[PDB]
Amino acid sequence: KLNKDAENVVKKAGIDPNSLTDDQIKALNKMNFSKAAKSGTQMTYNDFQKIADTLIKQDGRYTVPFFKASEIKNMPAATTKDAQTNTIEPLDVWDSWPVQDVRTGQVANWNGYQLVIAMMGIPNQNDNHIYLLYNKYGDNELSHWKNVGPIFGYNSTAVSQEWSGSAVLNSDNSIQLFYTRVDTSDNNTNHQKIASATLYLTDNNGNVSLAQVANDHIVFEGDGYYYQTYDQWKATNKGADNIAMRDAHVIEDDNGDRYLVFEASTGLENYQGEDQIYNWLNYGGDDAFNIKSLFRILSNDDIKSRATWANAAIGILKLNKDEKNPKVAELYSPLISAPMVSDEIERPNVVKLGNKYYLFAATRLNWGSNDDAWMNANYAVGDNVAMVGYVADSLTGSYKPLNDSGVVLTASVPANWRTATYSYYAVPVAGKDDQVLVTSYMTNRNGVAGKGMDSTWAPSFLLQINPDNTTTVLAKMTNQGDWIWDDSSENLDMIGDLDSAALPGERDKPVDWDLIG
Ligand SMILES: [Ca+2]
Ligand SMILES: [Ca+2]
Repeated sequence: KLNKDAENVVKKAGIDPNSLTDDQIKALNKMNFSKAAKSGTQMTYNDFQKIADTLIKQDGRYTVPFFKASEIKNMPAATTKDAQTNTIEPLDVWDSWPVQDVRTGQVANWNGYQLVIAMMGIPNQNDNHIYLLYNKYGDNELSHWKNVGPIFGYNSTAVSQEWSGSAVLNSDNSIQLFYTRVDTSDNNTNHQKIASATLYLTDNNGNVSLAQVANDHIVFEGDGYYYQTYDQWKATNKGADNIAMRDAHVIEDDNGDRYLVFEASTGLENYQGEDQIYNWLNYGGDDAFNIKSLFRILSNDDIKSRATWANAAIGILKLNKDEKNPKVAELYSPLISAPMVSDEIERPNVVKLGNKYYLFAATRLNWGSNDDAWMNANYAVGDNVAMVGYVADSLTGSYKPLNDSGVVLTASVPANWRTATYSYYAVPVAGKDDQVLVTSYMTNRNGVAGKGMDSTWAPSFLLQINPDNTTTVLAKMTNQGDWIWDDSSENLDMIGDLDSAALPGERDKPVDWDLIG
């Protein structure tokens, strides 16, 4: 019974219409062929599959370098007084970020120190809080970092948590923190809100202290049109829907306006639903690919369900001119969205290079709808993580994918190894308009790599940005927890190969499918 638009694409695909089932015909007849972008540039079903295939090929342009496992240590500053138990413990440290210049993104020099903010917590506990660390500016030793303690103090609980964001210097050399306030009092849901506070520090004989936290307030927690609200999520969640309102990255443009680029899901502008399975725009391949993808999605309940709930977004908003008490001045449509394709894209980050804006983000591909693609990544590598990336001619402008699909970095070792990494976060490099330093955390949380193997700071490595919108991983590598690249920072001892990327025993260890599935 095909209608004529469907007829059209079946023929172009080289498909014999007489081979189609009633259900296949009915599905193709529902297909909406509109070409209008409703929610920014999309990671299409085809882009995602291409990202996965690239990860599977283990292409040298994009793979995370191998790290020499034997060199890897827990960060000494991650042994510290815990925010919740008030007792000194060895903590997992994961998502971390330096205090940056709000304009250039460079690691800031604060009175001769570098400053970092980090999520830490006790392995295997629900313990999500942020801590302030310092080292001498340009110092290259993991072990020279010191932990000031939890920004929001001791006697904390799981009822009110802090998740990731960003941080910059204010005019008076106070720090403006952007973070995620999480309230779990409504039946332990992770009700996430973008929050901000001003930090006042003191410097005394090589000792940095947190003197005061001021102006702590909620900036934004979603509107309902551009970005999903908690109430919206709660109204329809029977357990298949993610909730995301986090990882706010602050950045100031040439004209002096501050923006937040952040992780969320779309709202009613272009909302999740079964209807997204029937939006042609979302597929992004040729006719054969799109149709094959439609039929695959409808024939597997897990893929159909995931596609029905997928609507990750990278959002943007403009702030007012009050440095110390930022409030939303304007909301916009997402820079990127992934309706039908993924329900999690994290740590969005913008780096200004030359006259361009590069938008990066990390994602676990097993948050995607295409089970085949991410399962195959799991079989190839033992993990499914990636950094993706896009470029625009202006901060709010239209972002276009790098390396065709958006792929930039792909997982290279199993999620349960010591040298596994996640939360790729690129930092500019002084004097270079075509390189960023890629930082990440190493060793997945909660002891999945073994007793005493805490999440720690990875060795960092350079990534080259080419003028034709491609990227190239470079073999240049630092010590663990280096935020600042210079000639002095390279350490060849950290470089691994497939063999030395594993500690003894680790090659022969089963996968942890609870973690990567
Ligand atoms: Ca969703
Ligand atoms: Ca360095």
